[PDB]
Amino acid sequence: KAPSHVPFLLIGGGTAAFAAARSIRARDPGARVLIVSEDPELPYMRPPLSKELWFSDDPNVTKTLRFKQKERSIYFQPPSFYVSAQDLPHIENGGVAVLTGKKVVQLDVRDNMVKLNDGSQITYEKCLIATGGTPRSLSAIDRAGAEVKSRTTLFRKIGDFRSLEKISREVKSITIIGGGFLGSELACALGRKARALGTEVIQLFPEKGNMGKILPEYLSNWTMEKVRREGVKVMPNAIVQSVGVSSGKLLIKLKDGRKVETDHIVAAVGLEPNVELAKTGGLEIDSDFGGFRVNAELQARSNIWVAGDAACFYDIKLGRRRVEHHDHAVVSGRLAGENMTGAAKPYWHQSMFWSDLGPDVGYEAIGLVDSSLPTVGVFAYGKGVIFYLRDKVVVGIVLWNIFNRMPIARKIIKDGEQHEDLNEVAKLFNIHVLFQ
Ligand SMILES: Cc1cc2nc3c(=O)[nH]c(=O)nc-3n(C[C@H](O)[C@H](O)[C@H](O)COP(=O)(O)OP(=O)(O)OC[C@H]3O[C@@H](n4cnc5c(N)ncnc54)[C@H](O)[C@@H]3O)c2cc1C
Ligand SMILES: Cc1cc(N)c2cc(F)ccc2n1
Repeated sequence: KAPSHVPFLLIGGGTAAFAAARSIRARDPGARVLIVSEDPELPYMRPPLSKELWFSDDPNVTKTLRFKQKERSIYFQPPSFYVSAQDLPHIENGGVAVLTGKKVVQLDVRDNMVKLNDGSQITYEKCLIATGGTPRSLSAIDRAGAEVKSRTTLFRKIGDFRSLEKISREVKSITIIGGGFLGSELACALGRKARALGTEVIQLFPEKGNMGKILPEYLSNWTMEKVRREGVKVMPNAIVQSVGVSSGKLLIKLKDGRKVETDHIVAAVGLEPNVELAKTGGLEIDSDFGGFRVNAELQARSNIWVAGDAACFYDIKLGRRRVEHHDHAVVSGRLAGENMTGAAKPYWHQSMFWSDLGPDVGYEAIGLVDSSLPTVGVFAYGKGVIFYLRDKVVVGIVLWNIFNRMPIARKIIKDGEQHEDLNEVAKLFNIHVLFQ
C-alpha cells in the first residue's frame, strides 16, 4: 500500500498534520503528501467530542458524527478529498493520502527514512512530526487492578466518546477525575445527559475549584458553581489515595478520609507528548516543557519539523513554550507546511483557545494564560476580561463571555505596551476591578 518514497511525509493524522497537508497543497500545487496515522480514522477535530456531539438533538449523532455549530461533520474532509497511498505517486497533480492503521516506529534522520510497525520503509524529502500526545493516568488507577482499569476511561478519541456515551445510558453513577478543561466540559455534558435520565455525575479534583490552574481563584470558584448547577456533584480539594471494587461498584478513597462510590471513572488528568521517535531519530526533547525541542520556525533538523501538542518551540515574543490547543495545532501545522515548502517563517500569529461549560459559561483565551501569573480582572462575573501580566506587560488575556473580539486581544499582546490603566484597555472589549 505505502509507496517507497514520498515528497512530504506527515507522521500522525490529527489536527496539526491535516493543517500542514492543506498548507503544503496550497503553497506547492501538485504536491504529493502522505499522512501516516496509527488511528483507523481519517483526520478529525476533537473539541466536539466533549461538547457539541453531546448536545445534539439527533439521537443518531454517535453514528453520523455530525453536529450543529449550521451542521457539519467532525472530519476535516470527507474521504473523497483524499487519494490512496498506492496511487499517490501516479495521480496527476498529486493529492493527499492517509495510511490508516499504521504507526511509525523508527525514524532515520541521516537517511530521511521511517520504518512502520509492519516492517515497511518509506523515504521522504520533507517530514513533519505531528504525533500529539497520550492521556496521562493516575498512579492510584495503575495499582488498582484489571477490573478497575477496565472500568476507567481515558478520553481522547472517537472511540472514547462512543464508549462513554454508551456507559452514560447503562450505569447510574459516573465520576470524573480532573478539574481542567476536559474534566469540566465532560461534567457539563454528562450532567445534561444525567438530568434527563435521573442519573449521577461526580467531578473531583485536588484544586479549590474548576480550572484552578488557568483562572484566578474568584473566577474558578464562580465556574465551579456553574458546573454544579448543570447537575454535577463537584468535590474540590480531593486527592485520590486509592481505588478499589466494593460490592460490584468502584470505591474511590480520598486522602482526607472521604469516600465516593460510583459505577465508572473518567480520568482527565492531562497529556503526555508522544516523543517515542526521538530515541531512534536522535532528536532533542525539552526537559522543562516536554516534547520535541524545535526553533521559532518549528524545525528540528534540516528536513524535519514538528507541530501541534508535541512541539516545544521558541516564541520570539513570549519565550519557549509548548501549547496544546486545537487552534495551535492548526496554526503551527500550517506554518510547518509553509516552511516545508521554503517559507522559513517564525511562529508569529498567536493561536487562541476557547471553552464552553454550559449555556452561561463560554470564554476565549490567548497568550500565556496561567493562574500563577499576576492577573487583573475587569468585569461588568457575567462578562469581563482578565489580563495576565509579566514585567508590567500583558502576556495573556481571557475573555469571559465576550466574543468576536479576539483580534483586539491579539493586538494588545503583540504590541507589548506598558499600560498604566487597564480599565481603559477593558473599554476596547465593551466593558464599562479584581486583583490576584
Ligand atoms: C476531547 C477533546 C476536546 C478538546 N477541546 C478543545 C477545545 O475546545 N479547544 C481547544 O483549543 N483545544 C481542545 N482540545 C485540544 C486539541 O484537540 C488538541 O490541541 C489537538 O487535537 C492537538 O493536535 P495534534 O495534531 O497536535 O494532535 P492529535 O490530535 O493528538 O493527533 C496526533 C495523532 O497522531 C497519532 N500518532 C501518534 N504517534 C504516532 C506514530 N508514531 N505514528 C503514527 N501516528 C501516530 C495519534 O494517534 C493521533 O492520531 C481538545 C482535545 C480533546 C481530546
Ligand atoms: C486549551 C483547551 C481548551 C479546551 N476547551 C479543551 C477541552 C478539552 F476537552 C480538552 C482540552 C482542551 N484544551
